[PDB]
Amino acid sequence: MFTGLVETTGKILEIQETNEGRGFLVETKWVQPDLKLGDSISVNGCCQTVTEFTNEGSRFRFYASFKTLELTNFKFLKVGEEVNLERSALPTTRLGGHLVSGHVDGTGKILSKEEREGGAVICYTVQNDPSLSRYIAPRGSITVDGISLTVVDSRPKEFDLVLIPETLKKTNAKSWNSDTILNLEIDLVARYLEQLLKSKE
Amino acid sequence: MFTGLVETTGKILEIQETNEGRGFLVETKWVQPDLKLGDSISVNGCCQTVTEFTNEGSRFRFYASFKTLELTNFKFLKVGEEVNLERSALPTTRLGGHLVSGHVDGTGKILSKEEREGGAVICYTVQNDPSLSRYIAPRGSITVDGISLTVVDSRPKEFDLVLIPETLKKTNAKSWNSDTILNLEIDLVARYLEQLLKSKE
Amino acid sequence: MFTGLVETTGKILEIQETNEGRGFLVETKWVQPDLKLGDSISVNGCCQTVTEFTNEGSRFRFYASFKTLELTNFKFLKVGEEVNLERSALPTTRLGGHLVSGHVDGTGKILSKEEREGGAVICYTVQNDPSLSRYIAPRGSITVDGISLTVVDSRPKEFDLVLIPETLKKTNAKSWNSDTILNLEIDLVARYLEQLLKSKE
Repeated sequence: MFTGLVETTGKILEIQETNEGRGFLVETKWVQPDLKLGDSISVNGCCQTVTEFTNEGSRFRFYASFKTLELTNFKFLKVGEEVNLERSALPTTRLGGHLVSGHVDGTGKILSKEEREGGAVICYTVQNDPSLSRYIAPRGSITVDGISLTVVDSRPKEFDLVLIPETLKKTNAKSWNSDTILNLEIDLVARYLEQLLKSKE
Repeated sequence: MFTGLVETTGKILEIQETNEGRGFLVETKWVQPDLKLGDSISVNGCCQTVTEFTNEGSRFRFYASFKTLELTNFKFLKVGEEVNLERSALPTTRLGGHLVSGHVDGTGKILSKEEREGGAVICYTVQNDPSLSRYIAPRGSITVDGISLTVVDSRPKEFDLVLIPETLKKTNAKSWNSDTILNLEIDLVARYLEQLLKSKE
Repeated sequence: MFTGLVETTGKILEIQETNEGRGFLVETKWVQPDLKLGDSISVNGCCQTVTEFTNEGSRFRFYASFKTLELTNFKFLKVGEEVNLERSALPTTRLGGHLVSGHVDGTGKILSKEEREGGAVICYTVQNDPSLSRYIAPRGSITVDGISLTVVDSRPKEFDLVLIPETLKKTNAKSWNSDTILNLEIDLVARYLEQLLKSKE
C-alpha cells in the first residue's frame, strides 16, 4: 500500500543477471531510514521486496522476476540510472496522496513534451494499451513511474499530463524525454467502482 | 487495525473448550515482543484478544467465541498447525499490505491448485459467497487467512490467486490444499466506496 | 493520533463554568502514568488537552470551548459521570481499533437497546445526521464516544451496533440507554476516499 508520493530517488549501483531474474543494488538518503528485511518499496511505481540493506537502508538490494522484467520498464534499467522510491505508507490521521497498489498494469512511451507558461508546466502525452483507456478519465488520477498525477485528457491509445517541476527535480521525471518508457498503474478506485457496477447486472 | 502483512507464524500447542469457546495456546518468536493482556492479533486474518502471555508473548493464549467458530475456519485448527500472526499496527509500521480490519467477512474453499514456471508460482482458485463477489475486483486487494493479496481475476462466486514461493514458505500458505478452508476479508475501501455511491444518488 | 481503544474511564468530580466554557476535573488510576501538562487525550472520542494534574496523575483538569459544548455530548456531562479515556498514541502503542482523529464530526441519539442471546450481545441503534450517512458503511468502522466499533448495518437515518458485555463493563457503554447522546467520529478513511471520488467530477 502506497500514496504515489515519491520520497526521494536512488542510483542503481549494480545488476546481477541470475537464472530467475535481475538483482538490483540501490543507494539513497531516506528521511528517518527504517528499512527492515522484508518491507515493501515502490521502485518507479513497482512494489519490490527488500532482501538486504547495507546501512539501515542507505543501500538496499531487491530481486525482480523475469515476469516483472517483461511486465515493466525494469528490462531497460542501466547501472547509474536514477530511480523513484516510496516505502509502504504509515498509519496517520492525515491521509494524503492517492490509493496506490505499486502493481504495474502495463507501460507507456512518451510521445510529446511541451513547456507552456515558459517552463512553469510540462505537457507530456503518453501511449497506453487501449484496454487501459477505460480506467483513464480526464480529471481522474493515475500513477506514472510511481508518481501520482491527474490525467488532463485521455484518448483511446493516449492521455495527457501536466507537471510542476517541484515534482520533476525531486523525482526521475528530470530524465523523461523521447519515448523513455513509464510504468503505468491505473486508479484502483476505478477498478473497484467498475466491479460494484458489474455485480449489479 | 492491521495491514495483512504476516509478522511471523506460531505453532498451536494446546486446545481447550470452555464457557468462553475453544481456547488456543500459541508459541512464536516476535521481533521486540510487546504483548500486553488485551492487545489484538490477526490469527489467520481473524482478530483475537490476548487473555494471557509468558515471556512478553513467546507463548500466549486467546479464546474464540462459538460465533467466531461459525464465522471462520477456526473449527479446523488442529494442535501443531503453524498459523499466520500479525499484531495491530504501530504508528511506525509500514502498511505493506493494505487496510485490514482483521474482521472475517466469510470463508472460501480452494477449487483448483496449479504450479506454473515449474513451481515458482502457485495458482489457486477460491470460492466466495456471491455477497462478496462485488467487492472482489481484478488487480484489486483482498486478505486471505490474514495474508494481503492481489486478486488476479475474479468471477461471481470465485477469484484467482498467484503466490511467489517466498510468500508460501514465509506463511501457512505452503499447506494450502483441496480440503483447506480460508478466512476472507474483502477490501474496506470497496465497502466505503459502495456507501458513498448509495448515498450520492 | 488515537486508535479508539479506551485505556480506562474516569469519574467527573467537578465542573467550573468559565469565561471560555466548562472546566472539568477527572480522576482515574491508569498503568505507568507519564501524564504531562499539555498531552492530548480523547475524552469520550473528543481530543482535550490537560491544563493541570494532581497527586502524580490521579486527577487532571481540562477545558472545553462553548463550540466543543455545542458540537459534542459534553453539554450533558454531570458530576460523577463515567468518561472514556485514551491518551494519544506513542510509537509503541498498538493501534487495536482504527485511525481516530479524536475530532468529533457530530452526535447521535440512541433509539433502541436490546439484549439478545440472553444478554451476551447488546443491540444499539443510533440516529445520525444524513450528512454522515455516506461515511457509515455496513461492516465498516466508526468511533462512538471514543470506542472503535464496526457498523453492523446502516440506513440513511440510522445504523446498528452490537457489543460484548466485556466492553460495557470496561467503558461508559454500561450507561448507554434509549436517548443517550453519543460523540460520532466517522472513519477518516471514508472522508479521504470521498475526496478521491469528488476529484473525478
